Amino acid sequence: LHKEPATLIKAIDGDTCKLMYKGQPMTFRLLLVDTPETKHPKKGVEKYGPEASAFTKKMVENAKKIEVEFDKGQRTDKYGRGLAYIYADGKMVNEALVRQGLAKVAYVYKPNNTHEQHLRKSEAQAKKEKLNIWS
Ligand SMILES: Cc1cn([C@H]2C[C@H](OP(=O)(O)O)[C@@H](COP(=O)(O)O)O2)c(=O)[nH]c1=O
Ligand SMILES: [Ca+2]
Repeated sequence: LHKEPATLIKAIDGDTCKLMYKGQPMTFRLLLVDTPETKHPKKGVEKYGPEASAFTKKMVENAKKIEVEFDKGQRTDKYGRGLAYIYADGKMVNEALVRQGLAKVAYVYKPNNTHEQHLRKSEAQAKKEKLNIWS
């Protein structure tokens, strides 16, 4: 996998944001995780949703460098959102949320699963430490 620079346009919620990639604005959705809903009426404002959103926002807003890393399978989902592992100053946002108990490992679609085990070990840690979602 190769990391590529991007520029933050707007953080939307815990796992979706708009970035300027390859000269064009695109909304991105973090690979392999799921932060709680704060938008969709069918799900309503789920618990920790606002929190996951605050965590992500702070993280990407205060970063000097943002990089996107596509996996080896498809690069966009059915809604046209880019699918990637996002890094804020070298720290993977996907992992950070999981480790904090603000996201669950989900939507594991082969072959876009290169970092699955890494994210799972962090989630098991958040779980045993009964953090947020796991409390
Ligand atoms: C992370 C991810 C999301 N999705 C889809 C599944 C879900 O679609 P449905 O709308 O059909 O449930 C939705 C989950 O993202 P959200 O958490 O943003 O809803 O996006 C994929 O298609 N593949 C992925 O790798
Ligand atoms: Ca979500």
